Parts: sequence; C-alpha cells; structure tokens
Amino acid sequence: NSVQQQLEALEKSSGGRLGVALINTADNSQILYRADERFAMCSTSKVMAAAAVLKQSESDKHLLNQRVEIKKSDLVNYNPIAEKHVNGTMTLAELGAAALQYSDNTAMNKLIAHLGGPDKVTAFARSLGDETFRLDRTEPTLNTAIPGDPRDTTTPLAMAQTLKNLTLGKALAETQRAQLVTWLKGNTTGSASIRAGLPKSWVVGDKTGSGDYGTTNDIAVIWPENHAPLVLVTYFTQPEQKAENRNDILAAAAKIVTHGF
Repeated sequence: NSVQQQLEALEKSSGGRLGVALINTADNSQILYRADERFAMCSTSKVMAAAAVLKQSESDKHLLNQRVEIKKSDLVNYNPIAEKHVNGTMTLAELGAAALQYSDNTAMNKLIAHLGGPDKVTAFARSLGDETFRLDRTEPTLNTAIPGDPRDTTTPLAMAQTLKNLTLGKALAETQRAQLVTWLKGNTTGSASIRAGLPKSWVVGDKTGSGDYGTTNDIAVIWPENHAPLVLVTYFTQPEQKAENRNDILAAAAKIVTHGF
C-alpha cells in the first residue's frame, strides 16, 4: 500500500480525524492528508506566540531580558514553571522557554498579553504569509477544540509551511531562529508523540498540544543523520468531548510518513 493508503487506513482505525503534512526539504515534496482542513491547535499555538516575541526582539535588544511580574491571579491550569515564580519575575525569554519546553499555560498568557492580545498573534502569523492561522482566545479556553469551531485553528499544511519558515527559513533573523530551534529541541513534553515514531537518535524539535475532543497534536522539525530536514505536522481530533488523547496515533503517523528517509 502507498503512503496515502496507509494514512487513510490509519485514520479509518483511529475513531477520529487525522491531519498530516510532511514537507521534505530535500525537494520540497509533500505528503498531505486533510492538509487544508482546520483543526484546533491547542498548545501548538504557543510556537506562534513565542516566535512573535522573538520577532519583536530583533528590533529591541533589551526585550528578551525584560522582567514580567508573575502574580497568583495569573495562574491558570497547567503552569508547572510559572507557579515556581509567583511573587517574583520571569523574563520574556524565560516565558518563551517555559511555554515551549513545558507547555506552561501561564507563560503563554503572559506572551499573549505582552503582544497585546490573541489578535496580535494572528497578525504575526499573517506577516509570515500564513493566511490560515487564527488565535482568538487565551489559556485555558483556547483548548475547547469543539468540532467545526474555527476559533484557535489552523490547517496541517499551513502550520507545516509556517513551522518550516520559522525554524529553517525566512521568518526570523538568525539569532532568533536559532533561539526558537534551541527551545523546540529542548522540549520535554513530546516523548510519546512524533518522536516515538522516529529513529531514537534523530534530532527533533517539537511542540505538542492537547485539548478537549481528544485533540492530540504535535508539530516537529526533524534532522535525520544523512538527509535534509523534514517538517511534520500531525493533528488528530475525535467526536466526543471527553475522548482520551491519542499520542500513539501521532507516533504511528510519523512512522508511516518518514519510512525510507
């Protein structure tokens, strides 16, 4: 069976809806499955918020070290880093690191607030040529992931294209690109997702996300040992609100599409 047939069969077994976009940077070839359909991003949107702050830092050499006060009232759900810093400060760089490497929701909200609200994250995506991404809400409500709701969604292809531009391409100046890559490579939350479907020694940078409707996502840049990088988005969502998340599906999809590479 072809790769496409393999993805169809994976989706058929899944009890939900699978979205995959792989870009092989050797030749700009793509493996696309529901790649123009919308999925709730959940925490994968944290990449765009962090990158928007990195863009600002290009023109403000003091920005990344700017102090941000962390107050008890800022805490939401899932803030393993920010809760350590209540009554103190974190820098914008530290908030980027926490948002990306630990998926800290308070850190995400501080980035969004710094930028001036969700719509400013959308504007940043648009400035990179991404016509699809939209951020509408803050944490935690951006994870409701209701089927057919356009809020806080993108498509697998749009996200793969933008992730490529951010990490390997033209979106950010070099120091900021390098910082984003360093952050993604140091992610702690993605062991069981795309990474689990790849050779153990491949270098990977990724950002996971999950939400209601069993929405289970991962976006990654992958550096094989003897090949050009791959950019891979795997999004998955289910019909029932309290469905379990399914990172195993993402690992399985990653294994299918990276075969041979």
